[PDB]
Amino acid sequence: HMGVEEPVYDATGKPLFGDPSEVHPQSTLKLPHDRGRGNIKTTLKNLPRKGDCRSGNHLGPVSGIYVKPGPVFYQDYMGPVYHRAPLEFFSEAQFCEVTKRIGRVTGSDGRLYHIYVCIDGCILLKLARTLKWIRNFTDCPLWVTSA
Ligand SMILES: [Zn+2]
Repeated sequence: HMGVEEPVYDATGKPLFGDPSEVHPQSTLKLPHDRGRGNIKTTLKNLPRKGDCRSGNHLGPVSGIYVKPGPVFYQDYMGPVYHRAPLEFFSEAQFCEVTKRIGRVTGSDGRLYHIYVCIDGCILLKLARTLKWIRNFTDCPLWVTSA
């Protein structure tokens, strides 16, 4: 009843609605992977790195990088998440003075995008033209990376 195109997925990897789709082979998200011991927020500077799921960190368990508009970052998350960027809620972005690249995500079009955080707070995508995440419609984050 959200009436959206792109599904969100539970912590077992099952879509809450619609058909499942696979992640891009070169995305930083590697599935299958466990998640959901807690909802643990973090910051851009301290995003978890590859390998961190083994030991976790001082904030608690780590499953990977999650992001939603705000921007808000998590190192683990329990609720439904996007496995692909929901391009229905993105639009063309204008120039960004300073960016931080945080991963590589599959788009809802099946294509591979670099994902960034702009200094203005916007979440940006670039293929391999820039798009920005303008609508936090479902308030579900995008699972960017498996740690
Ligand atoms: Zn892992």
